[PDB]
Amino acid sequence: PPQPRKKRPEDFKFGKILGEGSFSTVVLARELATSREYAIKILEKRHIIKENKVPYVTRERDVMSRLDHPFFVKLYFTFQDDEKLYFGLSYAKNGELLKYIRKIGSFDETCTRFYTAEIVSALEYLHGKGIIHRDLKPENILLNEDMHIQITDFGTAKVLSPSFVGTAQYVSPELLTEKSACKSSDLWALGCIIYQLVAGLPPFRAGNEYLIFQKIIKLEYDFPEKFFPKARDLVEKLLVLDATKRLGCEEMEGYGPLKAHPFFESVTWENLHQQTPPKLT
Ligand SMILES: CSc1nn(C(N)=O)c(N)c1C(N)=O
Repeated sequence: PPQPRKKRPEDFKFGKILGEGSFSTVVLARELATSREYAIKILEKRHIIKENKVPYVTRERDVMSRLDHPFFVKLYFTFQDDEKLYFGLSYAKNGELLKYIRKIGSFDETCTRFYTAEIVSALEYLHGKGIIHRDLKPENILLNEDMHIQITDFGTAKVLSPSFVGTAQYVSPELLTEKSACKSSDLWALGCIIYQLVAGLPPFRAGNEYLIFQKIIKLEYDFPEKFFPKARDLVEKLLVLDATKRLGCEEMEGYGPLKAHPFFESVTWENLHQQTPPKLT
């Protein structure tokens, strides 16, 4: 069937900048005819070419096209002028999850269990499609108007068929040891995020990047006594140095055992995005 007439920059009232990346700038714009708000990611063609990012941008547009799930940023359209590329993304009014971590300090058991499960569910879908986020962090986990998660940042993402290092704090050991990236690299990033939800801070913390990596490879981190145990036991089954021994991966017979964990005992996995999120303290 045909498509709706190609959108141009002139069809938008561009507002505040929402975020600034190395290669792009996300701006809040209002579609004039429909009065809808999108998060337009604006990338400069010369700059992408100069910095050899054409596969990065191509991959990003392609992955975002095959994603169709309530926990993921939707790509509504793409257009371009002489200089720039425009990507029409779904707009999350409540911003980063990190914002809410910094705000309330640390999450309670009900809240940690809710957003953790949402993240687990999102990762089950993504991986089900054979895609690795490769940079999953509280900075990439956005919060929409209705307080449900919306994962973004797919430039870094890898689509498997049968190279890159993410944010230091969430980097998996195999990336530092064998330069390797797998579905399980996202399951390490998840364990990190859960520890951040319960403790207020990520598990591997040090002066510079080099020191962080040393802790990661040495598995050097510790749980505060206050940490919920079932939450500790789950983090323990994810921050495993052997990648094939992480809860949620193919070698550990998939996502079933992960969802089956005692920390998700009271979770209705079935309709999470329809569920009313727990008030953040
Ligand atoms: C972190 S700013 C941002 N990035 N983004 C991407 N990359 O899709 C969005 N949809 C937003 C937003 N505020 O809605």
